[PDB]
Amino acid sequence: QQCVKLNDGHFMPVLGFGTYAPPEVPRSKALEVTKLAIEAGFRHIDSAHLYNNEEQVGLAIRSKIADGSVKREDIFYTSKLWSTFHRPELVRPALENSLKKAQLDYVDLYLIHSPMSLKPGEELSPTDENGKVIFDIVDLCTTWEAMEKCKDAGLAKSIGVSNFNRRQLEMILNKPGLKYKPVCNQVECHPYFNRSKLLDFCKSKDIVLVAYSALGSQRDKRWVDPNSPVLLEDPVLCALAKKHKRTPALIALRYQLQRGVVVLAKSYNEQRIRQNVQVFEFQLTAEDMKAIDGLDRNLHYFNSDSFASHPNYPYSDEY
Ligand SMILES: NC(=O)C1=CN([C@@H]2O[C@H](COP(=O)(O)OP(=O)(O)OC[C@H]3O[C@@H](n4cnc5c(N)ncnc54)[C@H](OP(=O)(O)O)[C@@H]3O)[C@@H](O)[C@H]2O)C=CC1
Ligand SMILES: C[C@@H]1O[C@@H](OC[C@H]2O[C@@H](Oc3c(-c4ccc(O)c(O)c4)oc4cc(O)cc(O)c4c3=O)[C@H](O)[C@@H](O)[C@@H]2O)[C@H](O)[C@H](O)[C@H]1O
Repeated sequence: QQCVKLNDGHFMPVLGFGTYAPPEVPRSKALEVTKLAIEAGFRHIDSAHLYNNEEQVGLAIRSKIADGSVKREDIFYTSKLWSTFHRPELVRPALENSLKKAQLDYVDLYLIHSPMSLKPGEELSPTDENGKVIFDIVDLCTTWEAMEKCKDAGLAKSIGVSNFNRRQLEMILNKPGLKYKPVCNQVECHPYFNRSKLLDFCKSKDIVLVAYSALGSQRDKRWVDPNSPVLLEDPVLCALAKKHKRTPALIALRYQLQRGVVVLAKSYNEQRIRQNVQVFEFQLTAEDMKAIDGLDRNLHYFNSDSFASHPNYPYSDEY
């Protein structure tokens, strides 16, 4: 499918498959749907250590390779370094563990999952005696130096960041002796939070903005306010769907593609997985795009209020 050339020289498919499913979903499902996604045409697959599914996603990939559906070089697999492994010496070992889990020799993209460092350890969510998550203080530039070492070691073809604001990205870009710029910044991006300012900045530095929750999130009552507006039920998106004879999801996805944003799309439903690849079958008019541009309400679906006190909380800046 369509790809975008990274400041790396490497290529990333502009459409990616989101693999996160809540803990209640059996892990066998991740294996099943990833195969369905590859069969549908998805070549870009987004995972992470935190998802507790890299083994299943890797198994699916190995399966589609074995049956001759695809070759490893045809698949773009990404993993993410969790915040409890920000200390430089824990980076490569974290990547190696993901590689071992997924039964892969390398990941096409490794990202620092979030700039908000947490206390080092196996536990992904460390909390103190009063039930509060334990933060850690780490110079992300040293974490980045460790990431660069992983790319030089061939373990990651490309390296990037996730959930970084302009200031945090600049910290890396301005780091003395910088070897590799992040190829991307994966952030929450959709019509209710389009990130136009950050997008423009990223474009100026040749960094790709990858959109997550591009379809409005999974809206789990544990992290998403039920009163928050349902994206796929937006009057404007629905109007454009009926006009183009597509669906609101396809409209939201096409919007990103036309503004130069790589879009992720999660679905554990075979029919919807197959529908999502149809985003390349139609185009939105310039007027359609302006209409969607006006939907922005700076709405972040995930309730990150508990991290508001973190020195690296990214949402303090205007962008
Ligand atoms: N780095 C980071 O901080 C983060 C990264 N991510 C990554 O990006 C992805 C972002 O997606 P996420 O927030 O999970 O969810 P999305 O916003 O992609 O979810 C869309 C939701 O809509 C449904 N859906 C999918 N296709 C359609 C369709 N055609 N029509 C109607 N409904 C549809 C899905 O449900 P159903 O399964 O029932 O189809 C899915 O739950 C994740 O899976 C993950 O890989 C996500 C959050 C944070
Ligand atoms: C600051 C926050 O950091 C990240 O969430 C951090 C939280 O993730 C939670 O991990 C979860 C994630 C998640 C997180 C990151 C991802 O990349 C991702 O794809 C998914 O997604 C869910 C989606 C659901 O529908 C239901 C859920 O219970 C969870 C969930 O617990 C952990 O359980 C918490 O302990 C942790 O603090 C995300 O980037 C989020 O969008 C951002 O706002």
